[PDB]
Amino acid sequence: KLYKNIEIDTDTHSVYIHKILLNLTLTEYKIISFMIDQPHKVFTRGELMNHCMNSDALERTVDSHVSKLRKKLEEQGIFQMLINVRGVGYRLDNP
Amino acid sequence: NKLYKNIEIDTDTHSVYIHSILLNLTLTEYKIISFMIDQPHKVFTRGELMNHCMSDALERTVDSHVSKLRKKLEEQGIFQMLINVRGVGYRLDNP
Amino acid sequence: NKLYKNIETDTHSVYILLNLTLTEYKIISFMIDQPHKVFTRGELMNHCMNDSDALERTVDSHVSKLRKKLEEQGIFQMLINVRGVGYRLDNPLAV
Amino acid sequence: NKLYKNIEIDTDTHSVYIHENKKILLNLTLTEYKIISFMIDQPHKVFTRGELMNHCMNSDALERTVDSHVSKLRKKLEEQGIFQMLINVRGVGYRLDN
Amino acid sequence: NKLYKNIEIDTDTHSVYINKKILLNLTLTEYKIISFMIDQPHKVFTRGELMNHCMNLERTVDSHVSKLRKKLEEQGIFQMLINVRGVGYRLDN
Amino acid sequence: NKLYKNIEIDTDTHSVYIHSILLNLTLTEYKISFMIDQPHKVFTRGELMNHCMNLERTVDSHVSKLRKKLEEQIFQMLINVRGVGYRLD
DNA sequence: TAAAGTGTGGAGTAAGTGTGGAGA
DNA sequence: TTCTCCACACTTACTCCACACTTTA
DNA sequence: TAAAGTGTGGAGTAAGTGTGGAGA
DNA sequence: TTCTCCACACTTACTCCACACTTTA
Repeated sequence: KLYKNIEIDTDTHSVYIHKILLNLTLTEYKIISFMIDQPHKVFTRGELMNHCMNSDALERTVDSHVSKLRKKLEEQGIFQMLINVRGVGYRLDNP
Repeated sequence: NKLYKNIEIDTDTHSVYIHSILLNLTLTEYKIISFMIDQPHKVFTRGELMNHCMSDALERTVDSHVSKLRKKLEEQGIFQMLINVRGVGYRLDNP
Repeated sequence: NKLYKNIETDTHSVYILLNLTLTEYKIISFMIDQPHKVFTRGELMNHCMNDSDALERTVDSHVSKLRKKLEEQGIFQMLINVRGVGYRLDNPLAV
Repeated sequence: NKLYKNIEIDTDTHSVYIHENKKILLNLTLTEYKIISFMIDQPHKVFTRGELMNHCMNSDALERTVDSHVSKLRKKLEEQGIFQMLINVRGVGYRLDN
Repeated sequence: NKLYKNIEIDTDTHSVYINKKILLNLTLTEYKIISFMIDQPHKVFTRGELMNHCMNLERTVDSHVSKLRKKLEEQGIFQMLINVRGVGYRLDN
Repeated sequence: NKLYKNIEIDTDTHSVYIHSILLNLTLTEYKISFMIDQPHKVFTRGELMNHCMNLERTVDSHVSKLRKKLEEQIFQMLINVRGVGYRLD
């Protein structure tokens, strides 16, 4: 499963940058693997929470998981991914 | 589009299908199955199911909604779904 | 001309010709695009009414008045309410 | 995707495009997105300021503030060569193209 | 430190930068193209010149230029890498 | 690529391989790359801290967690030298 | 055996229907 | 006026809880 | 000419980011 | 512990309103 220099091997559970392997947490893996299906879609915090976490936690906690993932992407020279869409949620890539 | 192992949920029509047939689900029952199919293997607590799929009523009332859904699944030949995880809550499917 | 199961655009006619109000015409013409979709009251209000600031219950009354007109031409079980969500033009089959 | 006369709104991405023969993406604010997405349902309908406020702002603010949101949206439409949209209907409110 | 109209190429680091100051993820071929053409921005380079200078049938040349162009457009830089029909390409009019 | 007795480190990809498998190392854990230069040398906790970790038990814990990842596959590799530090051997 | 979960069944009440009527 | 909207009571059926049976450590 | 609408600009404030740290 | 979540301050940019100009009957 591939999108613009980000490869996810689902079996078993590795995410590569074009190949550098990332050290992702389980939550972080779920986020990137969920959003890469529809890269340009805006996912709400509620959707990311239900699909990638665990509560039942705060919506701000979603933001922090996305931040931590983003930092890991930037340290492999991938910037302008995980863009926030103010008041709605997040998007993997904008057209 | 939501699909998982012979259970299809069309979110636009509010329909849930079994492959082999449309189920007559209540709104609460629809929310439960649509919530849990996001993370099939995850154990959801009664508190999570209550806040997402139902008042701050009793936790036992969650059990009854899950039971009624389970029965409807079993009458379409689906038995190994909605497993209770003792003292925590419920899981859609074991890994 | 939009056709769906015994219910038949430039003329503003719905067919045997029905005497529909403008609101009523908009409702039936809006919902026939996606017959089996559940439309919320908010969607019907924004698309088919004046006073988007009106009550959601007023949507129900427009649908009722349309339904009555459909039933007097021998069309029953059509504008089905989906409790807590909204309305649907027709239920899907269990096939 | 909501379409009306050279204005496309993709609701999943939250994107609004202008179409000759390429799609230009607009940089709308959330309020601005709600306005255009609300009014495109009934293009020819006159929406009052009260309707736009309740549906697109989320405030108890002044009605003149609605005008400013519509203005800012209009300017963004005009810079993509779209002039005949967002017509004011004096004393009532606003309408998408006549 | 080659500069031209909002495009900076640092030749020592092999970095190209584009509202400060976004680094582009260019391939080696792509780097050579942009670094070659920025010397004479307005010059029309032939496909033969770009091939000999930047690429170590014709659709492949065009494809390298396309992929570079897309990377420029995602940083809000459009109407760069203009094709001159039957000859080749130009960085800017 | 840095090689030593069935442990390969590719420095360009930041990957560490076991011969027989890619390891899922943290950045701190990757910084195995320091000790493989002088496999038999005893590195102090102070040296490992300054070079790899951008009280004393915390250094030990990083080394332990690396060791466990080696053992899940390679045993007897990150030998502790009591009170002083660690050796790859 | 306690501890916890399942499942049928019914009372209350949430939610929707539709007649009627006031305002433009 | 008609049509749109709202009001008021009618009407429907789902949600919740009860009580007993069954399963699990 | 009144009346109403447009549009630039600025003050306050939502909303998002990311470091840091407590709990399992 | 690590990871998950939450808190706090930093930072960004959108909303709202003001004030004057412009447009319409």
